Amino acid sequence: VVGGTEAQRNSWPSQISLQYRSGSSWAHTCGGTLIRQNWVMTAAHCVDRELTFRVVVGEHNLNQNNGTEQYVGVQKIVVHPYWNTDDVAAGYDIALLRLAQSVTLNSYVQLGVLPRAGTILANNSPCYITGWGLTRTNGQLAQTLQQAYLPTVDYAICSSSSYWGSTVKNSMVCAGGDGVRSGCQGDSGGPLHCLVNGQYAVHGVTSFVSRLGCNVTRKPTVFTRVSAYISWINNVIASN
Ligand SMILES: [Ca+2]
Repeated sequence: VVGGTEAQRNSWPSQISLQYRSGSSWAHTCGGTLIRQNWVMTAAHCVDRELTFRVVVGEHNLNQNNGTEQYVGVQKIVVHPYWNTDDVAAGYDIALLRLAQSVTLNSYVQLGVLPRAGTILANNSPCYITGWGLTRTNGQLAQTLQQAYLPTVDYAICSSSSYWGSTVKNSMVCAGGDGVRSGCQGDSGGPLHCLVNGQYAVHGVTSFVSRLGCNVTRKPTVFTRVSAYISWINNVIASN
């Protein structure tokens, strides 16, 4: 997250760290949202590589023991069947991970609230992106979980020529674009939390930013629109 602030430890308990095995250790690669005790929602592009993945829940600082983490292997990966790694702009950037064990819920580990199917947010709706992704274009991952206030940019504006044009689809949510605050590499797969009727819900799965940079004016961060995939998500959980 570029232009973020450090999240409080218990603000975003559905946020997870998706990590891959790297030598004798583990490296953070993506975020995700815990949606069942044994299921994580993340981005399809996070799991294109043939890596060994684990999920960490109750994480805050990637570089220090927080006394709250639970570590669990990934048992099954279900990518949306229309996902094409060659074409992120087509959409379908979503995947569900079945965890090898069910995690224990507490103040640091909670299920993410998902929006009702079909829900679209008004332009300029209040949301936060969260993640341990780069803190500057071509920078380095955060140590502590970061949040940035990224108001939505509706489809009509986001898909206009000076924003993302045809690259953005109605199956996506755009947010931010102020040139200061944004997602960045390593935030992929994580939540966009938006406040609706008093409750934060996870409206986005972080998908892409401009090839030109993370915080680029009129290139808001783009997310898979969770409310477009409720039936798909339910169908996967019910059949697995
Ligand atoms: Ca930690």
